[PDB]
Amino acid sequence: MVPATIARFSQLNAEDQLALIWFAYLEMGKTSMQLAENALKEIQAMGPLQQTQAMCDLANRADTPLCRTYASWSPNIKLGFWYRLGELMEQGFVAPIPAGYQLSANANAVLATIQGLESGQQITVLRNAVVDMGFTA
Ligand SMILES: CC1=C(/C=C/C(C)=C/C=C/C(C)=C/C=C/C=C(C)/C=C/C=C(C)/C=C/C2=C(C)C(=O)CCC2(C)C)C(C)(C)CCC1=O
Repeated sequence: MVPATIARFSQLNAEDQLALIWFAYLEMGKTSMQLAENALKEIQAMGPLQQTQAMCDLANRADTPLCRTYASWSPNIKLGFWYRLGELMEQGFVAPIPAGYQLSANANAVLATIQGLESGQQITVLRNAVVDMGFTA
């Protein structure tokens, strides 16, 4: 199911992908950054609208300096980066998702599948979910 889940995730639109990994992040709680630390500080320094745009840019695979930087990182550093962004959003340092937002049926189906996998399999899916975000020419 891991390759199938990765494949389906890759078909979701950017909004669904980004929403899914947010809710995946929140679920983990119920259970070092190498050269990415600076990028996190850059995002913390942006205003709320620009922070949201930055994260949307990554999921949309837009051509921006942050997206090019992101693309150069290892898979585990990309994961750690998103984890830290999640923490920062929870803490109020980075703009939160829209209030009252509901995960689409399509995204929910994928999230439900992920939650049924073994923990290692879940991380494999999430690692592959974020590895091709940002920009490659
Ligand atoms: C604007 C806007 C939105 C906004 C959406 C937004 C802003 C969404 C933001 C979503 C974010 C910030 C999601 C973060 C997810 C992080 C995960 C799952 C991390 C996993 C890490 C792992 C497994 C780490 C593992 C590891 C650790 C810890 C190590 O330390 C090393 C080991 C290892 C590698 C195994 C919406 C899309 C909702 C609506 C539309 C709309 O307009």
